[PDB]
Amino acid sequence: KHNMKAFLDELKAENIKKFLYNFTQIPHLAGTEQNFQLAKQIQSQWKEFGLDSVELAHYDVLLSYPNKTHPNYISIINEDGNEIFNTSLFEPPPPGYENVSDIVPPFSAFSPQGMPEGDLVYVNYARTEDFFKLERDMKINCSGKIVIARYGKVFRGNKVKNAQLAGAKGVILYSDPADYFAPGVKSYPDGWNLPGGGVQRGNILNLNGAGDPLTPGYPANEYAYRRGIAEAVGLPSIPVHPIGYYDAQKLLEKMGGSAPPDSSWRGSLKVPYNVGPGFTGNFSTQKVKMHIHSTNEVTRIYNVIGTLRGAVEPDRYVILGGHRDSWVFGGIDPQSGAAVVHEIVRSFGTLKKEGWRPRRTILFASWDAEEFGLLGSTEWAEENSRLLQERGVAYINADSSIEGNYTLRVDCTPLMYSLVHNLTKELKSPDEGFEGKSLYESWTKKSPSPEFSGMPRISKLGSGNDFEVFFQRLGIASGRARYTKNWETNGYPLYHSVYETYELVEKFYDPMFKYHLTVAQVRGGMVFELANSIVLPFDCRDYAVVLRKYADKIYSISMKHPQEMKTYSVSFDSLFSAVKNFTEIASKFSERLQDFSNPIVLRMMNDQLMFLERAFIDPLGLPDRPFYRHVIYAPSSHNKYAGESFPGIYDALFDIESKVDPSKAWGEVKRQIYVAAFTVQAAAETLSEVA
Amino acid sequence: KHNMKAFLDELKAENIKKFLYNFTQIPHLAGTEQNFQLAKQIQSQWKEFGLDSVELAHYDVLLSYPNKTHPNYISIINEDGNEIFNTSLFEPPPPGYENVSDIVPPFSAFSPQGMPEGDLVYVNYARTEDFFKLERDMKINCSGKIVIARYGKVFRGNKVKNAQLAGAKGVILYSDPADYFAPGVKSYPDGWNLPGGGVQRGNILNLNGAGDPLTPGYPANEYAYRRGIAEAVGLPSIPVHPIGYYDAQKLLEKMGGSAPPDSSWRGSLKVPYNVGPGFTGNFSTQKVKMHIHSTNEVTRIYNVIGTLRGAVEPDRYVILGGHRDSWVFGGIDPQSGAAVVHEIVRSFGTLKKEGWRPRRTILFASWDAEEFGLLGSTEWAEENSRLLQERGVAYINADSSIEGNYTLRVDCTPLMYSLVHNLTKELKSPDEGFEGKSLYESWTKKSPSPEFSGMPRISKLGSGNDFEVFFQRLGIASGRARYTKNWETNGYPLYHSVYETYELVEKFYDPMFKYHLTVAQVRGGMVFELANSIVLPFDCRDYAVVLRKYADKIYSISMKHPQEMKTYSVSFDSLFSAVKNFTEIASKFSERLQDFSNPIVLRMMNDQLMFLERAFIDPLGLPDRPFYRHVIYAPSSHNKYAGESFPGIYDALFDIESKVDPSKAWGEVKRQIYVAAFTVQAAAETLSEVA
Ligand SMILES: *[C@@H]1O[C@H](CO)[C@@H](O[C@@H]2O[C@H](CO)[C@@H](O[C@@H]3O[C@H](CO)[C@@H](O)[C@H](O[C@H]4O[C@H](CO)[C@@H](O)[C@H](O)[C@@H]4O)[C@@H]3O)[C@H](O)[C@H]2NC(C)=O)[C@H](O)[C@H]1NC(C)=O
Ligand SMILES: *[C@@H]1O[C@H](CO)[C@@H](O[C@@H]2O[C@H](CO)[C@@H](O[C@@H]3O[C@H](CO)[C@@H](O)[C@H](O[C@H]4O[C@H](CO)[C@@H](O)[C@H](O)[C@@H]4O)[C@@H]3O)[C@H](O)[C@H]2NC(C)=O)[C@H](O)[C@H]1NC(C)=O
Ligand SMILES: *[C@@H]1O[C@H](CO)[C@@H](O[C@@H]2O[C@H](CO)[C@@H](O[C@@H]3O[C@H](CO)[C@@H](O)[C@H](O)[C@@H]3O)[C@H](O)[C@H]2NC(C)=O)[C@H](O)[C@H]1NC(C)=O
Ligand SMILES: *[C@@H]1O[C@H](CO)[C@@H](O[C@@H]2O[C@H](CO)[C@@H](O[C@@H]3O[C@H](CO)[C@@H](O)[C@H](O)[C@@H]3O)[C@H](O)[C@H]2NC(C)=O)[C@H](O)[C@H]1NC(C)=O
Ligand SMILES: *[C@@H]1O[C@H](CO)[C@@H](O[C@@H]2O[C@H](CO)[C@@H](O)[C@H](O)[C@H]2NC(C)=O)[C@H](O)[C@H]1NC(C)=O
Ligand SMILES: *[C@@H]1O[C@H](CO)[C@@H](O[C@@H]2O[C@H](CO)[C@@H](O)[C@H](O)[C@H]2NC(C)=O)[C@H](O)[C@H]1NC(C)=O
Ligand SMILES: *[C@@H]1O[C@H](CO)[C@@H](O[C@@H]2O[C@H](CO)[C@@H](O)[C@H](O)[C@H]2NC(C)=O)[C@H](O)[C@H]1NC(C)=O
Ligand SMILES: *[C@@H]1O[C@H](CO)[C@@H](O[C@@H]2O[C@H](CO)[C@@H](O)[C@H](O)[C@H]2NC(C)=O)[C@H](O)[C@H]1NC(C)=O
Ligand SMILES: O=C(O)CC[C@H](NC(=O)N[C@@H](Cc1ccc(O)c(I)c1)C(=O)O)C(=O)O
Ligand SMILES: O=C(O)CC[C@H](NC(=O)N[C@@H](Cc1ccc(O)c(I)c1)C(=O)O)C(=O)O
Ligand SMILES: *[C@@H]1O[C@H](CO)[C@@H](O)[C@H](O)[C@H]1NC(C)=O
Ligand SMILES: *[C@@H]1O[C@H](CO)[C@@H](O)[C@H](O)[C@H]1NC(C)=O
Ligand SMILES: *[C@@H]1O[C@H](CO)[C@@H](O)[C@H](O)[C@H]1NC(C)=O
Ligand SMILES: *[C@@H]1O[C@H](CO)[C@@H](O)[C@H](O)[C@H]1NC(C)=O
Ligand SMILES: *[C@@H]1O[C@H](CO)[C@@H](O)[C@H](O)[C@H]1NC(C)=O
Ligand SMILES: *[C@@H]1O[C@H](CO)[C@@H](O)[C@H](O)[C@H]1NC(C)=O
Ligand SMILES: [Ca+2]
Ligand SMILES: [Ca+2]
Ligand SMILES: [Cl-]
Ligand SMILES: [Cl-]
Ligand SMILES: [Zn+2]
Ligand SMILES: [Zn+2]
Ligand SMILES: [Zn+2]
Ligand SMILES: [Zn+2]
Repeated sequence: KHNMKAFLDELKAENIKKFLYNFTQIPHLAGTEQNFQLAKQIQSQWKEFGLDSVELAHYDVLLSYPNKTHPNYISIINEDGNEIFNTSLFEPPPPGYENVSDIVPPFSAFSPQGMPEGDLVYVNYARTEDFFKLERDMKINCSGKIVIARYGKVFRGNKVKNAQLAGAKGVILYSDPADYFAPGVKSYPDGWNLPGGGVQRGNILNLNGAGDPLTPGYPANEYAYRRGIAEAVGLPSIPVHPIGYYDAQKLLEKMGGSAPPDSSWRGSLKVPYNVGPGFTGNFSTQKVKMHIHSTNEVTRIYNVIGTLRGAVEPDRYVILGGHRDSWVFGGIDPQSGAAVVHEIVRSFGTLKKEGWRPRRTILFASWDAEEFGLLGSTEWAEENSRLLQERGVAYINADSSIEGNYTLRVDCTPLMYSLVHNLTKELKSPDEGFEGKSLYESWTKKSPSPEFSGMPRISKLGSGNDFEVFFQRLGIASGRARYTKNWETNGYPLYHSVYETYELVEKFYDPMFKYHLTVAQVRGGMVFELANSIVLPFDCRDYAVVLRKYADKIYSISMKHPQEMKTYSVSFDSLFSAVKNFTEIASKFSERLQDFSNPIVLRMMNDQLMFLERAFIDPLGLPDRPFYRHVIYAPSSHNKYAGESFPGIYDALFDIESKVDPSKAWGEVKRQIYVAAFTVQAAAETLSEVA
Repeated sequence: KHNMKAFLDELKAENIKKFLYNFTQIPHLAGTEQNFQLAKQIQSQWKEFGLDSVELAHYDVLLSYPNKTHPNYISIINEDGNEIFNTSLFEPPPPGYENVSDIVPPFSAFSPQGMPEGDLVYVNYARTEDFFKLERDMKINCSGKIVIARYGKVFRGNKVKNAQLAGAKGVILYSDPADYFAPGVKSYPDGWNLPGGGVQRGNILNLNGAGDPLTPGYPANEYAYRRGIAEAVGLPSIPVHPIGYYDAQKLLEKMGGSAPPDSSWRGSLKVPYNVGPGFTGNFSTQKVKMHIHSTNEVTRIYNVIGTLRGAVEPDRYVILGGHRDSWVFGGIDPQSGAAVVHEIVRSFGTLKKEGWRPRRTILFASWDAEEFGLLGSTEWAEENSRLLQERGVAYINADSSIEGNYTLRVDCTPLMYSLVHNLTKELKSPDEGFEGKSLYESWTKKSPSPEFSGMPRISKLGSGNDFEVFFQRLGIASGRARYTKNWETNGYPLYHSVYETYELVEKFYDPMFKYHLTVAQVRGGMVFELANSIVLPFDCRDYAVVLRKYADKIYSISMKHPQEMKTYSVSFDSLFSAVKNFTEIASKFSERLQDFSNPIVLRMMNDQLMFLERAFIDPLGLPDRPFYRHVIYAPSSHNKYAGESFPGIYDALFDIESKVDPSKAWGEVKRQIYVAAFTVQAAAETLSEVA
C-alpha cells in the first residue's frame, strides 16, 4: 500500500547523515558561487528523486559583506590615538578546516560604515526594559555613546533598534558565557560550547516582513524599480559589530561609572559589569573605536522550487520549505534541516515512481538568503502572492532539525494542533527510556502544556524564519518542529559561528541521526496528511480555545489600568462577544464537517478550512508594519523571534502610562479592540453556512 | 423548461411600471423614516416573492442634512451689509406635489457651516484644466475668493477639491442651460428639461473608495470606533451650495474683471461669462455672501440583502445590487433601477417556487445611502470582505435603468464583453425601426465601437455608483447597463432635482416601459448566465486585447516627453512583455477550457476564471488612495465618474512637465511601470496550469 506508513518507513537516518555531510564541507554564504553550485546540485537531485518539475527562481536583492582588504575590528585607543588593543579579525578555524577558503569573518550584516570613537555604556541584553532601567531608573544617557550589549533573549536587530533610539553612535554585540557556555561541557572541538574566540554572525535589520530592503511589496526581478539606499527598509543608522568573550572581557574589564543595578545584569565573566559610561579613573581618557567597512551590494540569489503535482486537487498547495544559505558551514543552521527536506523529497519521489501521487500538490523549496532577512522566501512569495492567497493550504518550515537532544519543539497555528497530537501518537519516541513508547508520550512528559494535563506544549509562531511571509503576511496556516534542549537545565551555543560543522552534529548532538529521523517523520508526516487527507486536517475549534486565552490575557493587561478604563470607557465586551461567536460557529461547523459522497460540499468545506487562517488577515496591516497583516499573531515589536497575540492591542497598551496624551493613547487601544473584535467575528462568519 | 428564456419571459413591463409608481410617491432620503419603511416593504416582498432569506443589514454612518429652522442661501450684499438679493430656499414643487412634506431643500451634502463673504471668480466647470487656464494662462488668483462653477463634465466633488486647492473660500455650483436644457424641449412638467428654479442636489465628498467617513476599512457596526470629524475622510473644508439658473443669472450678470478666455467657457445665459474676480465698476463694492448651516450627523441606514441559495455551488455568489435611497422622489435615480431589480427578484422567485434553483447563489441588494457616498454598499462589503474575496463571482449594478430612450449603454470589465455580446444577440430590440431585430443589432448600429466594425461600444467602469467597492477595492468582475441618450445630438437634465418623478418617466422617457423591460432583460439575463452557466461566462482573451490598447495609450502619453524618457531611461518594455505573456497564456487557457466530466478540473478552471479579476488587485493600493487597489482601472483623479486605465502610471505622468524635480517624477513613472508590468504578469500566471 501507498499510505503514510509507506512514506514514513522509507525515510532513513543513514541518508540524512550522508546528505548532511554532503551539504557542510564548504561555506554556502548567500550570493556566493558555492551556494549557486549547491542550488544546482539540489535542483538536479530533486529531478532524479522524481519530482515533476524543479526550477530555480532567482532575484537580485540587497546583501552585505565585509571588505576583504579592509577588515572590520574594534580598538581601545589612548589619548594619543594609539590603538592599544584590537579585537580579532577572524575566528580560529576548527580542526581540519584551517585551510578552508572563503570563511566570512564575523560581522553584523547591513551595518553602515563608520569609525565612531567614544565611551562605552553596557546595556545588558539591550532589551526595551534594559533601556527603560538605564534611562528612567539609573538616569544614564546613551546619547553619543558606544553601547555594548550581550547577545541573548531577543533578536539582535531589536537590540540595534533600541540602541539607535537611545541615541547610541555604535553597538558592540558579544557572546557572554552566561548565555553561550553550558556548565560542565567543553568548548568546541571537545564539546558543544562556544570558545572564547567564537563569534555569532547575523543580520541586524528591522524589516518587519518587507523582504529585500529595496523592493518592498514586489519581487526583486529583472525589471524591478529599486528604492535608493536612503529610502531602503530596515537598515541600521549606526555601525555594529559582534565579538567573542575573550575580546569582550578586554572591553568590559576597565568599565567605570555606575555599578550594575542588580544580578540580572551580570554575566559570567570576571568583570564588574559596570554600566559606565566610560572607563575607571586610571583609564578614563582611553576610548573605544569601531572600524566598520562592510558594503551593501545588490546580489543574485537562487531558490530551488520543486513540484509534485496533486492527483485530485493540483490547484491546492502544501509547501515544505527551508533555507540553504548558511553563515559558514551551516552544520546545524540550516543544513540539518535541508538534509531532512532532501530525504523527504527522496521518500515522496520513491512513492511517486511506484505510481502514487498525493491528493494535493506539494511544493518543496530550498530558499536562499534567509540569513540576510528571509529574502528568498519573501521575494518568491511576493512574486506568487496571488497563487498562494487563493491556493495555499499550508506551509511547513524546515530550518535546523536540532537545537538539542532532549525533546520535541513545535510552534504552529492552532489549526494544526490536532494534526500534531495525532501524528506524534503514531510515531516512535527516539528518546532513551521511552523505547517502545510514542513520541507523543515522551514529548508530553518532558514538555507538558502549561494549560492542560496530559498534553504537550505547542508555542505560537514567532518570526526570524522563512514561514513569516506565508503566515503573518499571507495568512497561510503554518508550522515548524525540531528537537530541542531542556529549557530548564540551561538557543544553542555554536549558533552562527564557524564551529557549527558536520562534526558538531555527528559527535555531540545526534550521532545515530535518530533525532533527525524523528524530525523528518514529524515534518514529512505533517506534509503527507495535509497533502493527502480527504478533509483538510485542521480543527477550527482549537482556534476558538486559544482566542479565548488571548482575549483573557489582553484584558488582564488592560485591567492594570482600571481608572483609565473607567475614564475612557474602554470595553472588551465586543472582543469576548466575537470569541464566543467564533466558538459557537466553529462547533456547528465541526458537526457539519463530520455529518456531511458530495465532492462539492467537501471542497466547499475544504475551502472554508483553508481560508480560515486567511480570514485573520487585515489588508491594512498593523500600525506602521504593513507586512504584518495577521490580527491574532505578529512578531513581538520588542523581539522578532517571539510571537505576540492580539499584537495591535498589545502594542497600544504597552508602556501606555508613559504616554503624554492619555486620551489619544486609550482611544487607540479602543480602536485596536474594535479591529480585533471585528476580525474575529468576520473569521467566525467564514465558517457559517455559505448561503 | 426552466432556462433563461423561462426567466426572461416572466419579466413584465407592467410590473416594472407598478413598482416604479409604488416607490416614488414620497421622498426616500437616506436616514429618514420613510426610507426605513420602504426597506421593510422590500424585505417583506422579496420574502413573498420566494427568496430563501431576506435580512436588513444596518450601519450608523455620517450623513449630512440642512437645518430645517436655519435655511441655507446665498446673497448679494452691499457696502452696508444689506442683502439685496437672495437665492431661493426651495425648488418650486411639481404639480400635485406642492403639499408633499419632507422634500429636502437643495444643498451640497457634507458642506461645512460658514458665512464667507467675498468677490466671485467664475471657473467654468472647475476642472483641473479650467484651473490651469485661470492660474497659469490668465494669471487669476482664486485665493480667498468665492468660486462659481457650472455643473457638468465631472463629478462635483472633484470641482470642490480643485476649488479648495486653488485657495477658494466657498463654492457655488449651478446648472447652466447649456448643460441641462436640450434645445427644442420644454421645462418640466411640460417636457424633460430643467426649469430655471430646478437645482441638482448631491454630495461633495472626496472619499476615494473609503465609504463612511468615520470608519475607513471597517464596517460602521454597533461597536465601531469612529474617527473624530477632524480626521474624517473626504470632507470639504469650504462651504458649498447649489443653485438654479434663474439665481445664477443674478450672480453672474454683474461679473467684471477679465473676459472668458474663449467660447468653451460660455454657457447659454444672457451674461458675458466674465471670470472676474468681482463685479463691474458700478457694483464693484457689492460682495457675495454664503450662509450654510447644514450639519453632519451619524445616522442609521439599512441595506436589504436577499439570498437565493445555489443548488450546486452555494458558496459562489453572483450579486445584483442597486440603491434605494433618493434625494427626493427618485423617479429615475434610483427607483427606475430598483423597480427593475424588484421584477427580477419576482421572476427568479417564480422559477424557484416551481422547483428551480440557480447553479450558484444569487444575492440581491437594496443599498442605502448611495447618495451620500456609496455608504451602504461599502460598509456591507467591508463587513463581508472575506466572503466576497473568496466567493464573489460577479457584481451587476442596478441604479437608474434609463437616462434617455435612444440605445443601450454598457460599462463593464472586459471579462463580460462576450457574455454581453451573446446575450444582446438573443434579446429583442425595443427600438422603433428595429422591430424584429436583436438588441445587439440596434445597439451596434446606434453606438458603434470606436475600435471594431460590427461591434458596439462598451465603456470602462468609472465610479460614482455602488459597484466601486466590489470592483476597484475587492476585484470582483462587475458591470452595469441602462438605456441612454444620443450623446451626439445633445447626464439627464432633471438629475437630482425635485422634478425627477414617476410622471417624468411615464410621460416623457418610457411610457410603455419597454426600455425598462429591455434593461431588466440585460441585467437579469447577465445574472442568470453568471449564476447558471456551467463554465463561468468570462473570456480572458478579451482582457488581453484591452490591456494592449491601454499599454499603447499610456506609452503614447509618455512619448510626448522623448527627451526625458532618454535621460531617465524610461522603458515600457516590461509592460508590453507582460501584456504579450498575458495574451499567450490566456490563449492557451482558453484552449484548455474548451478541451477539458471532471467537476474538479471544471471548478479549478471556474476558480481561475473568478480569481482573474482578483489578480489585478494590489494589496498596497494606489498612491494615497489605499481603497483603489485595481491596477488596471481606477476612477479618474480628476473626475470620479470616469474610468482611467493604468491609473498609477497615468497619474505619475499627468502634468509631469510642471514638476520641480524631474528625476524624482520620472523615477515614480518608472516605479508605476514596474508595478503595472508585474501585476499584469502575475495575473497572467494565475491562468497557467496550476502545477
Ligand atoms: C455575536 O453574534 C450575535 C448574534 O448571535 C451578534 O448579535 C448582534 O448584536 C448586535 C449589536 O449588539 C445587535 O444589534 C442590534 O440590532 C437591533 C436590530 O436587530 C438594533 O435595534 C439595535 O440598536 C439599538 O440598540 C442599541 C444598543 O442599545 C443602540 O445603540 C441603538 O441606538 C439602537 O437603539 C442593535 O443595533 C444585533 O441585533 C444582534 N444580532 C442578532 C441577535 O441576531 C453580535 O453582534 C456578535 N458579536 C460581534 C462582536 O459581532
Ligand atoms: C514574459 O514571459 C517570459 C517567459 O516566456 C519571461 O522571460 C523571462 O525573462 C527574464 C527577464 O528577462 C529572463 O531572466 C533572465 O534569466 C536568465 C537565467 O534564466 C539570467 O541569466 C538573466 O540574467 C542575465 O542577463 C540579464 C539581462 O542581460 C542581466 O541583467 C543579468 O545581470 C544576467 O547577466 C535574466 O535574469 C528569464 O530567463 C525569462 N524566462 C524564460 C525565457 O523562461 C518574461 O520575464 C515575461 N515578462 C514579464 C514582464 O514577466
Ligand atoms: C485526531 O484523531 C481524533 C481521534 O481519532 C479524530 O477525532 C475523531 O474523528 C472522527 C472522524 O471525524 C470522529 O468520528 C465521528 O463520530 C461521529 C459521532 O460522534 C459520527 O457522526 C461520524 O460519522 C464519525 O464517526 C470521532 O468522533 C473523533 N474523535 C474524537 C473527537 O474524540 C480527529 O479528527 C483527528 N484530528 C485531525 C485528523 O485533525
Ligand atoms: C458567445 O458565443 C460564442 C458563439 O457561440 C461562444 O463561442 C463558442 O463557444 C463554443 C463552446 O466553447 C465553441 O465550441 C467549441 O469548438 C471547439 C473546436 O474549435 C471544440 O473543441 C469544442 O468542443 C467546442 O465545440 C465555439 O468554437 C465558440 N465559437 C466561437 C469562439 O466563434 C462563446 O463561448 C460565448 N461566450 C460566452 C458564453 O461567454
Ligand atoms: C555532494 O553530492 C553530490 C551528488 O552526489 C556530488 O556531486 C556529484 O559529483 C560527481 C563526482 O564529482 C559528479 O560526477 C556529479 O555530476 C555530481 N552530481 C551532481 C552535482 O548532481 C558532490 O560532489 C558532493 N559534494 C561533496 C562535498 O561531497
Ligand atoms: C591595532 O591595529 C592597528 C591597525 O592595523 C595598529 O596600528 C597601526 O600600526 C601600524 C604598524 O605599526 C602603523 O603603521 C599604522 O599607522 C597603525 N594604524 C592605526 C590606524 O593606528 C595597532 O598597532 C594595533 N594594535 C595592537 C595592540 O596590535
Ligand atoms: C406600495 O406597495 C405596498 C405593497 O403592496 C403597499 O404596502 C401594503 O399596504 C397595504 C394596505 O395599506 C397593507 O395592508 C400591507 O401590509 C402593505 N404591504 C407591505 C408593506 O408589504 C404600499 O401601500 C404601497 N405604497 C404606495 C405609496 O402605494
Ligand atoms: C434676504 O434675506 C435676509 C435674511 O432673511 C433679509 O435680511 C433680513 O431682513 C429682516 C426683515 O427686514 C431683518 O430683520 C434682518 O435683520 C435681515 N437679516 C439679515 C441677515 O440681513 C433680506 O431682506 C433679504 N433680501 C431680499 C432682497 O429679499
Ligand atoms: O532576518 C531574520 O528575520 C532572521 C534571520 C536568521 N534567522 C535565524 O537564525 N533563525 C534561527 C533563530 C533561532 C534559533 C534557535 C532558537 O531556539 C530560536 I527561539 C531562534 C531559527 O529560527 O532557527 C537570524 O535570526 O539571524
Ligand atoms: O458619492 C458618489 O460616489 C456618487 C453618489 C451619486 N451617484 C450618482 O448620482 N451616480 C449617477 C451619476 C451619473 C448619472 C448619469 C450619467 O450619465 C453619469 I456618466 C453619471 C449614476 O451613476 O447613475 C452622485 O454622483 O452624486
Ligand atoms: C575595500 O577596501 C579597499 C582597500 O582599502 C578599497 O580599495 C575598496 O574600495 C574597498 N572595496 C569596497 C568598498 O567594496
Ligand atoms: C542625553 O544627551 C543628549 C546629548 O547631549 C541630550 O541632547 C539629551 O537631551 C539627553 N537626554 C536626557 C533625557 O538627559
Ligand atoms: C545529549 O543528551 C545527553 C543526555 O541528557 C546530555 O548530557 C548532552 O548534553 C546532550 N547533547 C547536547 C548537545 O545537548
Ligand atoms: C438649527 O438652527 C436652529 C435655529 O437657529 C438652532 O436652534 C439649532 O441649533 C440648529 N440645529 C442644529 C445645529 O442641528
Ligand atoms: C494668491 O493670493 C494669495 C493670498 O494673498 C497669495 O498668498 C498667493 O501666493 C497668491 N498666488 C499667486 C500664484 O499669485
Ligand atoms: C424619446 O425619443 C424621441 C424620438 O427620438 C425623442 O425625440 C425624445 O427626445 C426622447 N425622450 C427623451 C426623454 O429622451
Ligand atoms: Ca521585494
Ligand atoms: Ca467603514
Ligand atoms: Cl524550523
Ligand atoms: Cl447602474
Ligand atoms: Zn537558519
Ligand atoms: Zn541562521
Ligand atoms: Zn443613484
Ligand atoms: Zn444619484
